Amino acid sequence: LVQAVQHVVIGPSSLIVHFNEVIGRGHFGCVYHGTLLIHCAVKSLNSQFLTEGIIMKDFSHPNVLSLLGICLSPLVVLPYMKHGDLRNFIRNETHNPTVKDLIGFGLQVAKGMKYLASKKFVHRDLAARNCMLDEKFTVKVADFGLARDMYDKEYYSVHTGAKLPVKWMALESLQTQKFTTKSDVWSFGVLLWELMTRGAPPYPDVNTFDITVYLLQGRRLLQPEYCPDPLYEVMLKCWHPKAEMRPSFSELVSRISAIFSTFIG
Ligand SMILES: CCN(CC)CCCOC(=O)Nc1cccc(CN2N=C(c3ccc(OC)c(OC)c3)CSC2=O)c1
Repeated sequence: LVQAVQHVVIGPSSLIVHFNEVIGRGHFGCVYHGTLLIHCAVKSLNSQFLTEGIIMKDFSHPNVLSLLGICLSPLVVLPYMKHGDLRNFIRNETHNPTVKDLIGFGLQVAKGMKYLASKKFVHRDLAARNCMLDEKFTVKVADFGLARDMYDKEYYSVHTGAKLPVKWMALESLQTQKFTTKSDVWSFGVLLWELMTRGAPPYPDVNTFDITVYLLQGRRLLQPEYCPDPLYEVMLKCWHPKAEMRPSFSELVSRISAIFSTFIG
């Protein structure tokens, strides 16, 4: 059996978990502050989940959340992310990110997704709520592999039994329930829109499963007030009806780099 957990196991003598310090919550379990013998986040789980998520051990990229290990109700040990999720970060009105900052965040997400696409890995739930910020404000694509969960149940709906983030899903995934790198690209465009609105909910006048017909009618998210025309063009390409006509993440990194660079920090 693929218990490659073996290589990833943190012995019981190497992890102190602080169960009184809940720093997060998912459908599968809580996240606790821990001490790895460094600071860390420790996600509780409550076979197929582990085997399908354990690939993340091989991943290392600055804009992708890494795995520190598994301790054994097994515990997934992840890097501490001081500034929480990206969506809450930008909704905090005590801080005013610049437009350059916000595009910067999307550029970092694009870089993380470029890496994951180059490893032939499909995220399936890319969204601002699922990216995390560390102490240096580096954005990490998260909520995948052993970190995979629903961290905000408002935005997931059932339909097979799966809980689907319908307002981030590509048109073909809404029809077929199948995901691909190119459906991640669709989601990426929605995340960009989230960034430019500082975390407004998409399609707020559309009841969850009325989204499919809305998109079939030839309709899309409207251009945010602070979103520059070239970036809205990127968003619209990301939501092309034909998957293969959507840009690659490599093209997105390049084009968003250019747009980012035209702004004053
Ligand atoms: C008191 C809360 N934080 C300050 C703002 C403490 C900072 C330290 O906490 C961590 O390091 N957490 C940590 C690290 C690695 C992975 C994960 C799991 N996960 N968490 C997600 C998440 C986290 C907080 C949220 O909102 C509260 C939220 O909302 C929709 C979603 C989605 S993406 C992901 O993979 C969590």
